[PDB]
Amino acid sequence: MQGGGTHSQWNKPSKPKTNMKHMAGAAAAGAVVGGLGGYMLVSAMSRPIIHFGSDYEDRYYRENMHRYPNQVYYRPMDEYSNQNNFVHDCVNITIKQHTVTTTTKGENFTETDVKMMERVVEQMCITQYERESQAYYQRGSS
Repeated sequence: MQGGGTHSQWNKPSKPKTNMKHMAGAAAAGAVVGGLGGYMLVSAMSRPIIHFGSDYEDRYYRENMHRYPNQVYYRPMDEYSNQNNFVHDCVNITIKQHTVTTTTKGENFTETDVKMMERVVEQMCITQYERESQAYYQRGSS
C-alpha cells in the first residue's frame, strides 16, 4: 500500500506520518526539514576521491554520483570558525538531501553507506568555507 508504511521516511515506526501517496497540507519552510543541503536538482562541484570504509566501495562513488544528491547548501554568512569542527556539522546538513530521497521506498544507511556520504560531504563542506575565505582576502570592507 502506497502511503503509510512502517518507516515514515526510512526508519521511524512510532508516528502515523503520511496517509496517502501525495500530499499538500504541509508547509513549514518549503519542503526540506531541519537541515538545508541544497534545494535544486543540478550538478555538484568537482568532488575528490573519498576514503570509504573500503577502497572497493569508493569505486561505486562515481557510479552513483547521480544518486548522490548530498550537495552543499547555500546561505549568506561571514562567521569565522574551525574548519575542522564548523564543517563537521555541515556534513549532515549536506546529507539531508540524500536522506529525503530515502522515502522513495524506505531506504536506509549501512555502515559503509554512511561512510560514503559522511566523508564526501565533510570534505565538500570545508570547501564552502575555503571559497568564501578567498573572496574576502581579495576584497573586503566593513
